[PDB]
Amino acid sequence: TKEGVLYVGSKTKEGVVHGVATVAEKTKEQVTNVGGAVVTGVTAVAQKTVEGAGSIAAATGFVKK
Amino acid sequence: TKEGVLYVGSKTKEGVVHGVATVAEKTKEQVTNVGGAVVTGVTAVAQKTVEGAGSIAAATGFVKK
Amino acid sequence: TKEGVLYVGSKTKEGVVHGVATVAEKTKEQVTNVGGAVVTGVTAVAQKTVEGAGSIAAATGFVKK
Amino acid sequence: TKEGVLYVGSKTKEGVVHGVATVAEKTKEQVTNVGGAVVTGVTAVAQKTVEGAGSIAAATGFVKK
Amino acid sequence: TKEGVLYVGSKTKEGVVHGVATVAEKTKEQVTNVGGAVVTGVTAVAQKTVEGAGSIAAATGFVKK
Amino acid sequence: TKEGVLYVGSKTKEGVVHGVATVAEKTKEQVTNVGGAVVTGVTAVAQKTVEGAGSIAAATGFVKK
Amino acid sequence: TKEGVLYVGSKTKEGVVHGVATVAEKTKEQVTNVGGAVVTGVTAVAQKTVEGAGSIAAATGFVKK
Amino acid sequence: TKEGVLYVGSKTKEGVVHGVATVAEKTKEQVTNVGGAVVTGVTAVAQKTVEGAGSIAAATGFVKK
Amino acid sequence: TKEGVLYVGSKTKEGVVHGVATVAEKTKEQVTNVGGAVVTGVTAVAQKTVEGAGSIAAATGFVKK
Amino acid sequence: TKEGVLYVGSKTKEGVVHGVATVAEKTKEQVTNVGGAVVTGVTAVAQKTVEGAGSIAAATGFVKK
Repeated sequence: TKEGVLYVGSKTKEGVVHGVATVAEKTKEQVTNVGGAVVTGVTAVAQKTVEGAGSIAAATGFVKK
Repeated sequence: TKEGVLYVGSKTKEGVVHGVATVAEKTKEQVTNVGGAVVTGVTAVAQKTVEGAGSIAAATGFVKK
Repeated sequence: TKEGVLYVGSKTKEGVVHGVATVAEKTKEQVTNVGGAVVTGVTAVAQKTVEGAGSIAAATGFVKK
Repeated sequence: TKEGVLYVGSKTKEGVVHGVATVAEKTKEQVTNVGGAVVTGVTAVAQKTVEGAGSIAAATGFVKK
Repeated sequence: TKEGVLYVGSKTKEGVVHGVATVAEKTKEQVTNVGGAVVTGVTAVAQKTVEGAGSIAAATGFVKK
Repeated sequence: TKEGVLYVGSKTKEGVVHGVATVAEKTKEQVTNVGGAVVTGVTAVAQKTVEGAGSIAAATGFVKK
Repeated sequence: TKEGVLYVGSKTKEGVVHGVATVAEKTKEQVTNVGGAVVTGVTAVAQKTVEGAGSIAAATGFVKK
Repeated sequence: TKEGVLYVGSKTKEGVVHGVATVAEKTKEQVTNVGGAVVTGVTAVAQKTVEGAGSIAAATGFVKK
Repeated sequence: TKEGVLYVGSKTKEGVVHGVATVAEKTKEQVTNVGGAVVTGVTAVAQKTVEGAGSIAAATGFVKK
Repeated sequence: TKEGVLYVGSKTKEGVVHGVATVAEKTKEQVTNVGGAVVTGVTAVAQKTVEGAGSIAAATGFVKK
């Protein structure tokens, strides 16, 4: 009934990858928030599947009071 | 009934990738918020599928009071 | 009934990619908010599918009081 | 019934890409808000499909009181 | 009924990858929060499947009061 | 017989100074040539004295054949 | 007979100084040549004295054939 | 007969100094040449004195053939 | 007959100093050449005195053939 | 007959100093050449005196053929 194919094929000679960098000097509040996965690579694949009537996905930095 | 194909093919000699960079000096509140995945690569693929009548996806930086 | 193909083919000799950069000096509130995925690459593909009668997608920076 | 094809083919010798940059000095409130995905690449593809009678998509910077 | 294939093939000569880096000097509160997995490799794949009517996924930096 | 006074007094709260910057992309011949000193500062003073009947000072970018 | 005074007095709260920067991509010949001293500081002073009948000072980028 | 005084007095709360930076990617010939001293400091002083009838000072980047 | 005074007095709370940085990727010939001293410090002083009729000071990057 | 005084006085709470850094990846010929002393310190002083009719000082990166 439901079918799916994902095909990734890659060739490279040289690859340099810098993923997620968070840097702070003298700061008070700094937030990095990722609701999914973090994937970093010469070849990078992220696949997510959710099956269900009432799926809730929520992602927020910060809540005060 | 439902079919789907995704095919990614790539070749490169040189690749340099800088993904997500968040930098702050002397700041009070700084927020980086990603509701999906973060994917960074010489070849990068991100796939998300949601099946359901009442899917909620919510992403907000910050809430005060 | 429903069929779909996405085909991406790429070749490059040299690639330099800078994805998402957020920088702040002496600031009070700075927000970067992405409701989907963030994908950055020499080849980059982001695919999202939602199936359901009442799908809500909401993305806002910040809410006060 | 519903069929769809997306085909992307690209060749380049040199590519330099700067994606999304948000910079602030001495500012109070600065917001960058993206309701979809952010995709930045030598080849970049973003595809989104929503199937359902009451799909809501909402994107606003900030709400006060 | 439901079938799915993910195929990733890669060849490279040289790869250098820097994954997630969080750096802070003299800062008060700094948060790095990932709701999914963190996967970093010359070839990197992250796959997550959720089956069930009421799946809740929540990811937030910090909550005060 | 010969007397001389130089007096420099300075007060500032904030200072940012970028001195001498030379940048080149894909260029063949680029020259930056300074016959005196290079002095760059929040307070910067350069004093030169030459005493003698036949003083020669010469400054030229480049000579070919 | 000959008397000389140089007096430098300075007070600052914050100072950031970038002195001499030379940058080149894919260039063939780039030259930075300073005949005096290079002095870069929050307070910077450069003083040179030459006493003598035949003082020669010469500064040139490059000479070919 | 000949008298000379140099007096430097400084107070600062914060100082950040970047002196001499030379950067090159894929370049053939790049030269940084300083005939005097290089001095870089929160307080920086460079003093040079030459006494003599035939003082020669010469500073050139490069000579070919 | 000849008298000379150099007086340097300094006070600071915080100081960060980056002196001489030379960086190269894939370059063929890169030269950094300093004819004087290199002095880098929160307080930095360089003094040179030469006494003599025929003082020669010569500083050049490179000579070919 | 000839008198000379150098007085340096310094007080600091915090100091961080990076002196001379030379970095190279995949480069062929890279040269760092200092004709004087290299002095790096929270307080740094370099003094050189030469007395004599025929003083020669020569500083060059490299000579070919």
